Amino acid sequence: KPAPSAEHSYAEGEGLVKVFDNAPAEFTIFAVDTKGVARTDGGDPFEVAINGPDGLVVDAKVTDNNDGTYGVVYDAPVEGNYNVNVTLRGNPIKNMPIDVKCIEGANGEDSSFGSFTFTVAAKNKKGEVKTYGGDKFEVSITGPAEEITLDAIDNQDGTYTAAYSLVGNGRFSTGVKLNGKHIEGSPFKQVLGNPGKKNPEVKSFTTTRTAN
Amino acid sequence: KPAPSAEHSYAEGEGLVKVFDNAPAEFTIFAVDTKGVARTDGGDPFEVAINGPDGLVVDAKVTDNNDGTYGVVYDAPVEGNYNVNVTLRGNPIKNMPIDVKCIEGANGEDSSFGSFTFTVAAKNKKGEVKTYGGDKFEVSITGPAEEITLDAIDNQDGTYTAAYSLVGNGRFSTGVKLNGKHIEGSPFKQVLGNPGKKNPEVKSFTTTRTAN
Repeated sequence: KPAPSAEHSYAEGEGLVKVFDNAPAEFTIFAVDTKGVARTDGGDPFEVAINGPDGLVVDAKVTDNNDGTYGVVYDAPVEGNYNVNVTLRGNPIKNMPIDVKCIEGANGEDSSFGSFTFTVAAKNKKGEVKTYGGDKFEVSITGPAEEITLDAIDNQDGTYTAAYSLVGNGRFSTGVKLNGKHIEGSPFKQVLGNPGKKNPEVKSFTTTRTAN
Repeated sequence: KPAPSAEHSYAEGEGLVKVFDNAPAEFTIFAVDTKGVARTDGGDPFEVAINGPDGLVVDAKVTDNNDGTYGVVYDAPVEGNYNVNVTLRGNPIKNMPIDVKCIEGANGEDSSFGSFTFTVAAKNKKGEVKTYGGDKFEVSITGPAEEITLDAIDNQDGTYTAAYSLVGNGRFSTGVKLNGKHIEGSPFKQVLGNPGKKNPEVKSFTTTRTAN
């Protein structure tokens, strides 16, 4: 007997906040009654009109859960603004319509690692931190690098920086020394991709760079 | 018969260029005869006087090599200027005396890695590098950290950076996700120090950060 109310019904979900062009946008419609109490079951007529960039008309998929909740899923394939309007028998429900921003999404699986850094803090012979550079700083990356770039940098404030890029699959080990001695924790080992996928023709070799 | 000459004799070595306060300064005196020809044997009376900071008088250890060359080794324990003067009979040899700069040297073994970063370029569904951010970027570092700090940073230019500090002998696994999916190569193993000397009391735990 409790009938749905446009004024009280409302929608919530990420699909109404921020959307990406490469993944489905989802949100939920919560049917509420004239009185102001959540609806107990389904069958209420809610429609969803979504208009995207350059007159795109998006077809939202609405699923009646039979709880008084309606799950909405829709694709937004073109970066831009998407006006979403959930109506109940033609009347916009609470906080509708709503403009929803869609941005180019990152396809996670297509990203890879490559660039890395680390900083090193030098201490003097008494155990006090240094306040200037001038030490022989050596960084030597051993591994099956297809491609490798490495810079050993004296920052001139008692700290040193290694900045490097790696392309390849395998086990890498980076020896870091100050005036001929390994720092605590060195060598720092890192696995890039999967060792088993290493090109057979590419063996492990050392690349050494030094400051001062 | 060939006799050594102050005017032609000369010295060369890192101990005359840059000295560290925690490593012996070494150089060689090249006794050259009166005609301009290297001395063939030893026994010439070379004297080394080295004056350091705040009136310090340093004791050089001169070693006759018996081939016209004399190895000099001295300690310069306080940073500052060290005036070195190699003489032969009261006369300074060629290019003497010479002021030499002593700087505080890093004790590599008492130094450490201060921080680490890695950067990932996000790619859209077209396979091109994104030119802005907004993706959910999650970074988790799991292992027996004695100390750890971490941040997952959206650089707002299509790339994302994990920035962290780590103290602890161990194997660490780092999971990096962009919009809920591991990037190629994630999770990946890193090793700092030697996992075998892990204190059994230090439990392996996860630290997670998320941008957007």
